[PDB]
Amino acid sequence: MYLRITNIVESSFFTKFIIYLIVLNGITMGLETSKTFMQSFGVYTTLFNQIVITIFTIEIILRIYVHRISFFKDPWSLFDFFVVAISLVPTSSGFEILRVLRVLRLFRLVTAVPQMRKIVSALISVIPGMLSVIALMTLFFYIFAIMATQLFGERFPEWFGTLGESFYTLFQVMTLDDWSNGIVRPLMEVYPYAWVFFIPFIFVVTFVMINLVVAIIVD
Amino acid sequence: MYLRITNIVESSFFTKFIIYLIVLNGITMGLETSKTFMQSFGVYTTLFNQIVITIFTIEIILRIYVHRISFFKDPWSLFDFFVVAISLVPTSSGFEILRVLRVLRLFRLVTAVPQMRKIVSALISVIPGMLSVIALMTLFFYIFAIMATQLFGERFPEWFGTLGESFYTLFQVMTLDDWSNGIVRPLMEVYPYAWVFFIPFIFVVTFVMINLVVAIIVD
Amino acid sequence: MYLRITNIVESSFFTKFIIYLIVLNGITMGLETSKTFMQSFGVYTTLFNQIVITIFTIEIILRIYVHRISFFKDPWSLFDFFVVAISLVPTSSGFEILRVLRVLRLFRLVTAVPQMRKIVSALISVIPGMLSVIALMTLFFYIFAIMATQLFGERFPEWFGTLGESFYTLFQVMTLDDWSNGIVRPLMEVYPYAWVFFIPFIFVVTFVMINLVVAIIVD
Amino acid sequence: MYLRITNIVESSFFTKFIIYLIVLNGITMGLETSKTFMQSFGVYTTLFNQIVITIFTIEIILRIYVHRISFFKDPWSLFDFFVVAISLVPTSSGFEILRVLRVLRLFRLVTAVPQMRKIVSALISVIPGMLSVIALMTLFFYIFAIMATQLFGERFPEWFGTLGESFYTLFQVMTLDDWSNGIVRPLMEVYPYAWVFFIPFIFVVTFVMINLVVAIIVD
Ligand SMILES: CCOC(=O)C1=C(COCCN(C)C)NC(C)=C(C(=O)OC)[C@H]1c1ccccc1Br
Ligand SMILES: [Ca+2]
Ligand SMILES: [Ca+2]
Repeated sequence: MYLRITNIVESSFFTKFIIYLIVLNGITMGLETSKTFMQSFGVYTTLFNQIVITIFTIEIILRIYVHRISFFKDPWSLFDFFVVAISLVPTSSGFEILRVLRVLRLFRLVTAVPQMRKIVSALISVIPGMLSVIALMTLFFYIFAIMATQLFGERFPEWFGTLGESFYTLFQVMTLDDWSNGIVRPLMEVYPYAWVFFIPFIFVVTFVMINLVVAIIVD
Repeated sequence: MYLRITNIVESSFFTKFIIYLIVLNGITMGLETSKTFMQSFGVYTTLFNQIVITIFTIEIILRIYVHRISFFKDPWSLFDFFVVAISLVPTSSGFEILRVLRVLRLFRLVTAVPQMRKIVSALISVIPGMLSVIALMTLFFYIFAIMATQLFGERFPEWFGTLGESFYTLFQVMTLDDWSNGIVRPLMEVYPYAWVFFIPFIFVVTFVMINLVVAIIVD
Repeated sequence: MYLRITNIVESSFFTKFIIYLIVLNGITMGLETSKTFMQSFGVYTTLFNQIVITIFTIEIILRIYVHRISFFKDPWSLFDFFVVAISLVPTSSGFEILRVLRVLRLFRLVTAVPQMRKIVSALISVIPGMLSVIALMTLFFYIFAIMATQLFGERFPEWFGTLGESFYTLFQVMTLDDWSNGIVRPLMEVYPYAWVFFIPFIFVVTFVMINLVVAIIVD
Repeated sequence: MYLRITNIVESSFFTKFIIYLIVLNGITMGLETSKTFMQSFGVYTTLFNQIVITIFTIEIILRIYVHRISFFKDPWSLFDFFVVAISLVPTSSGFEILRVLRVLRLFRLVTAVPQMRKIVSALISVIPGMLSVIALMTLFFYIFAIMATQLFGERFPEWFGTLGESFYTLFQVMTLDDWSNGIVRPLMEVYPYAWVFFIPFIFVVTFVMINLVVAIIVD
């Protein structure tokens, strides 16, 4: 009798059972940071991990039985699938980072609690309207990063030797973080006019962000 | 004597006298900071402090007789109690710290001047809307602080050794405080891809902030 | 005698004469910056400044014969008065800083050109709305300067050694300037809990400002 | 007959064709940034460029036939002209700052795509309303830059030795970047009241900026 399992997943106790579970693995993962805790009580913490990872895998499968193909247009579930799946690749071999990846699963507190999903809606939703302004700027970064690599990358490789470096550096300058005493004044000992580059650049990059914040605000 | 006391506390001179005294204690507390000045007046001051702390103690008692239970449903009045109270623990016995905490009674000039109560009130009133966006931020901070301890706490313990440290650093980075030349460039000498953590983090953190302001303005 | 002079001061020639003299002086003052120029043309422009100072003085006297009381209840005319008067104080010997206040006379470009006054006035108009907030800030900064000088002033005399210094260092923290790697991290080497003064202070100091601006928008 | 060419220029293939060319050269110019790529494909890109600068040149000529005297009244076309003109001067052997200036041609992506031109058009559009404020700021900066040179250039020539420098530092202090520990605290070692120049300065420049944004928002 299909509808019988299908009704369990939708219950208020199931989700909250899961919500109460994630909060537990999350607090677990916190204590997992304490080096003292991890070998004074480490086995319980390894155990909770396999249980919860199994239980969550069960929970996702049930919702798959229930939702069938309509599960794969729920971003939240797609997220849940990929985030639980992540926590399931075997540690042995491969990437130790995937082992760190597991904690992303703590974002399920977001996935399972309606206000957070609703908070994100305010967050995600101004983004599509910005992609155009994000397009102009990105282009600018791409153009200026290039000019910065050719003008300063020979003598200042750490900062500008490569395209990526001009980007990472320019972002920094864009965040305005220790940009003068830290990047331009040194440049200017070798290339006295480097300010004719950065000062306009900062302007454009500063100006755009400001007006971008404005168009967001009126709405 | 109920009405007789009631007419005292409510007079325009008692509060003005008490307010005047606050302005007086505040002038002395500033004065107390000079170690020269202390030698000449140290005792001289020491008593004005104990006089003012008593006069105020009288005040709190008088105001309580009039209101009984209605005194302790006034958030502004509770604060006055708690602020004068902790100034009652003796100059030792627990921590020389309480001795520094007592300066909080100058927040009484706020307490006693109505124009200020509205500004503070206007200020406090923005907060409840934020508590949803605030909570969400705390989760992201909690998740990333964990990944950060595991990723960077071994080679860079000052910055990421513990959740606390991972937190503190992240807050700093959140403030974009010397974040670039000062933290992420050093991380990258060891973990070249560390920019994949902070650059996305900085994005989320500055973005959510915008909308925290956006939602404030619009609402 | 009245109108003929009166027919002078409201005339487009008079003000414009005074305007072109500001701009010329604004240009002459740039030249005075180079030791090189001053070396071989210094006596040339030391005199030009003098004519203009006289001309501005004649100008202030005239507007007074014409206006009298009306003159000294006009803020833009009062500034001019004061910004001309200060420029009347002797350069070479005795007091040296007033010699530097002279270039303040380039602010006469603001008073004499109508689009500037309106923008300055629009700008000033914002101020009354925020004075309650501003008073609050100074009480708040003060309260904190006291706690700071006594908490940290001993091991970090430079940063908190004096009431005035703690105001200063705290003001820096509000600009978020090099605040963490630069101040709090160091403070924490000795006083691990110093983040309990500065992280809340930061949140609050950030909070109020944001609201002051939001207050401007709403106003 | 002149009519026959005119129908080619105006086609939907044409403008789309040029855009597509821009994106190739834009991808291609990222490739000129890698010396590695240059030891294999450099010969392809040194000429792929040259025919693009040829094709764009042919195209600019064409658009001049079709639009006549009205072409040099089109802001976007005028740019195309100059940004293409720059790209034609061969290789080295003059001022080779110009070889990198070639990349400004990737901004034709902006001129030729209508959403980008709007944002940009929208963005520039805020400028005319700022020009009164920019004028004021620059008069403020220029004034404070003069003063800094007379007060601080002797002992701190790197920073205030000359007007330009004084300008630069003041710009830096305005972006609030490592201003205290980086500039003013060192100043104060020799000239103790420098905080009185810089903190009011810091306020004003901060005051205007906040207030201009509010003006953007309401209008
Ligand atoms: C939210 C969890 O973060 C923490 O554990 C910390 C608290 C408790 O969290 C409070 C978070 N909030 C007040 C900022 N005090 C704050 C303030 C820290 C921090 O770096 O946050 C900016 C760290 C910390 C904890 C234990 C021992 C040392 C440290 Br150092
Ligand atoms: Ca810095
Ligand atoms: Ca900084």
